[PDB]
Amino acid sequence: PNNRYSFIGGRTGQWQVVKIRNVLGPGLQLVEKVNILNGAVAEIPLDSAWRLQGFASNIRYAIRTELEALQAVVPMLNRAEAILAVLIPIKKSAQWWEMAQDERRDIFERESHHTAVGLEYLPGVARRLLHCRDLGEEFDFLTWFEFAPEHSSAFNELLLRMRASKEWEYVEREVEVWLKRL
Amino acid sequence: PNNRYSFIGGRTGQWQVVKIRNVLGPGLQLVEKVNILNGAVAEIPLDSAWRLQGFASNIRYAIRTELEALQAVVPMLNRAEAILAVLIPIKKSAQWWEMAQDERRDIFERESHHTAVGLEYLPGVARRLLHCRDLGEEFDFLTWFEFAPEHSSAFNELLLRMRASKEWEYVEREVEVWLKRL
Ligand code: HEM
Ligand code: HEM
Repeated sequence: PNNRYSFIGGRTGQWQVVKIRNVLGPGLQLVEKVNILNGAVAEIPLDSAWRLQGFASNIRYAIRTELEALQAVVPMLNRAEAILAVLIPIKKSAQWWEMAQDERRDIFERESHHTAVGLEYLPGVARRLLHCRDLGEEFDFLTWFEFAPEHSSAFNELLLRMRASKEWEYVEREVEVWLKRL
Repeated sequence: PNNRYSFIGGRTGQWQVVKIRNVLGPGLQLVEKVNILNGAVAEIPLDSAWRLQGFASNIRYAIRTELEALQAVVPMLNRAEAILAVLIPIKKSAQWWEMAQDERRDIFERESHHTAVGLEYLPGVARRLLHCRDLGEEFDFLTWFEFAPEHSSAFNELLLRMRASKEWEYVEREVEVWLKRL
């Protein structure tokens, strides 16, 4: 299997763009669809507005008991019912990346309860975390969420709780690409 | 700045290959020299035998007090006297990468005291850690050490201690490329 994923905003793809919300910092040009490829894409179709990419990686913060709680409720991607998705690219500040591992873990979970909060929205919400700072990309992470319409309200609630977190004080660019499965 | 480094084994470079010691698992072909480039190289050069690459990244394990101690004593790269170097590509097992963050930190420092042991030798040894599992490379890490002859015996003692640690029970491929500055 290949750990690289590419998200190309343009006129083709498996996902229709519903809405792009430019939450913080420079946004992303509106496009019609998102095409998702499991691999690297050196050059995009010239009818494409942007390309984002990241890799699936190892665990950086979650501890064993947290992983065991997640595994108990985590849903799979590509559920038939999960016709809504959101792609949320995120960039954190240089101050964050300069911090040591204990400092970042303390903000992520002991102060912000990132995993404990997210667990409350499983199994409704399926997700994929990709990393891209080490690729030299403009964002540091591509986060992906998908779910049935019955969980839209809960997901909006989750977003409000996260954006109010200490961890968010270090986010410096964020965009939401709302999607509907074709 | 560019976070990517390539190490090309072949007939050109800043470092002469003294010997290659294929410590564990498949080795690396003997070559005359190692060429180090602060950038990606798309393909292995025609007459070169291999191309290793990795990126400099954020801290994964060290805590603030450890980083303070390290940053206070580590020497700069390219000291006049640091005419010896060793490039040690390392691969860890799938069992390692499936462990959680607390499980890996506990092996890396609580059990093995990797940083505390390294610190004993670090005043005279300049180091660079690079990551490459996430690039799809055959190794997980490229580690780089350079020092004066005066520190050769001490560096071998460090290697003796590290290969006996709990951490290295998870190393599954390792090569030593011993070098001398041209
Ligand atoms: C839906 C429930 C969620 C759960 C269960 C959850 C869980 C997790 C876990 C366990 C990690 C740590 C992975 C590791 O240790 O490497 C993580 C990372 C991350 N999550 Fe969430 N998450 C959820 C929702 C969200 C949302 C809604 C966002 C964005 C608004 C988000 C953004 C991120 C980011 C940016 C990271 C990377 C943090 C870093 O490495 O600095 N998560 N998530
Ligand atoms: C010379 C003194 C040394 C010091 C001060 C030292 C220090 C460190 C530190 C602080 C890290 C963790 C960086 C982080 O938190 O991400 C690290 C990682 C690593 N070091 Fe060393 N080290 C030394 C020698 C060595 C040697 C001789 C080897 C190889 C034989 C080695 C192989 C590694 C590897 C493979 C990693 C990555 C571990 C992982 O992420 O699983 N180190 N080192």
